[PDB]
Amino acid sequence: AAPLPELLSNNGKHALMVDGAPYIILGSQTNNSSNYPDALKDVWPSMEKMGANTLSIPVAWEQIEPVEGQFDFSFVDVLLKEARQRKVRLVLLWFATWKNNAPHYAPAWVKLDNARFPRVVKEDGDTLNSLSPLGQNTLAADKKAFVELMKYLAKRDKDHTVIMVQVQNEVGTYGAVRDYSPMAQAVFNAAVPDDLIQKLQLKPGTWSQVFGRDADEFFHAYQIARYCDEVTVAGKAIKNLPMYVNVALRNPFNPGLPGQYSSGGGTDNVLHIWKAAAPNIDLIAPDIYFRDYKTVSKVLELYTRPDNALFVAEIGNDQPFARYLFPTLGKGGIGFSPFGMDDTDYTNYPLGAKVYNDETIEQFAQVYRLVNPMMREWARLSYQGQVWGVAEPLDSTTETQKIWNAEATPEEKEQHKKDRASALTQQLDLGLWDAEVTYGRPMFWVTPPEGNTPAAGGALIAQLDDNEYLVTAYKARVEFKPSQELAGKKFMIERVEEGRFEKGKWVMERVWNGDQTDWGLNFTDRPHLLRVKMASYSVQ
Ligand SMILES: CCCCCCCCN[C@@H]1C=C(CO)[C@H](O)[C@H](O)[C@H]1O
Ligand code: NA
Ligand code: NA
Ligand code: NA
Ligand code: NA
Repeated sequence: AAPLPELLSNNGKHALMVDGAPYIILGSQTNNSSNYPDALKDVWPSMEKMGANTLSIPVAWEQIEPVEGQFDFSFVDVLLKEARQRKVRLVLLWFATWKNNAPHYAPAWVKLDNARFPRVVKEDGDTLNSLSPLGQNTLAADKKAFVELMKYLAKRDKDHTVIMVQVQNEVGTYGAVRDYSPMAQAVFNAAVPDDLIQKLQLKPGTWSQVFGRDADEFFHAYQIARYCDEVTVAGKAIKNLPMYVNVALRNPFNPGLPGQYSSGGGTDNVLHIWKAAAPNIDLIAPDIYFRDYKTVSKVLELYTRPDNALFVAEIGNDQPFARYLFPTLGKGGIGFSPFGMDDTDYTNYPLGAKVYNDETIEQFAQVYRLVNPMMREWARLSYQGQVWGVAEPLDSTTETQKIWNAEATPEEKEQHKKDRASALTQQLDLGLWDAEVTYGRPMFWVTPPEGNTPAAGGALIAQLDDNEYLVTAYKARVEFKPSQELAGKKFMIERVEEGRFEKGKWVMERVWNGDQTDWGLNFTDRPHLLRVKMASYSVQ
């Protein structure tokens, strides 16, 4: 009976609707070789420990169509049944024409037949192991198999255990900007399509005439976007699930050249091409492995747009990455999915954690525990209302940084401490009230913040009414104050309640008061959900 999942976009805000209401993916993604029945026993325990509500896991073209026309959905059958037993949802990752630029997950009868299914050809005439998006047989074959997967879900997944499908994995090309095959050159050395000229409001011409120095890259992005949109449309005609693409990000400050980064993917410079070329693709999701706050923050800014719901489709599984949940949700993100959350004997350090163990999982579990108890209420407030979210904005002190700290004078030291306390103090404008969020200080008195070791804190705030906020935070202090001068009036906290939602209704457990509200609202590693009511009052 259940309504299809759907991505809603209204008033520049977004919701992923699941079972007729907004939903947050508190996700985990498997390692790349866990897409088989025998591997699932090494996936579920981690998902339970993490408290994730949705599993991202590959479905590979090589596994469903190992011999052309001979489909095998045995893996999908087991996965659906085992996910349902655990009352979790699924995001299937279609690994097909591209997985990290390459056709490794395409069947042997595809990836070993270059004449039928041709590769990118560099300007110098050398071939790269990246399938050309101008290969018409490759598009037809990928589309046919994707359709068979969507028919399987149409017939066998009536309650939508699968809520979303990723189409390909990190498309593009390493080692060239585009295809320079004779086939590609005939399409490049030709008019830009009318649709793209109309949607970007440009003057007609050839790719080189219209886009100049960007022609090669924008050509590759356009042709890959068109390919992915055709696969998406074909699959949606069977079952209209949300579908998205995930991006091998370029560094947003210092990207280098296309082909150094994965050329033609949804990088920040070609989001306009992708949105014009692929209007059937619901969102373009960043895959985040930059560890440093400023770069991560910049990625979250670039990918959150009126035309783009924010979904952190991948993030590293090392400790520093967990706190990015908070800004992701504060931007109205629909989900967050740390990569490599299984015990299949693999670690992707230097991208992720050096060691996979219960402590690795616990860093994410601890932040998920703040959101799970309010997931549906948060998702509704994010979409229909005003939310905020912050993370601790200094990264952990370096080996290098401690050396520079050790060699500093006592004036340079006390100055560094004032500077760190300032950087670890964030202001949020909540309308009539502001919050100040600080990191790494006692739960009593006003010693300045010194940060957590390692960096780890954050906060979420949702506005319930002009003077009332839902607040939860982690290894941080949150303090409220008036946003504007009060002309003679004083202010206080009126009431802080800790509680929970039962059947969508607020249940109070206790009132925070006294020491618990005199020095801000102090959070450790334990979950507390608060409703904070502020008041200004006359003394005249
Ligand atoms: C900050 C430097 C990051 C360089 C990484 C760029 C490519 C990331 N690709 C993703 C990351 C992993 C995690 O191991 C897997 O290969 C995923 O399948 C891939 O989508
Ligand atoms: Na949202
Ligand atoms: Na204000
Ligand atoms: Na203000
Ligand atoms: Na509680």
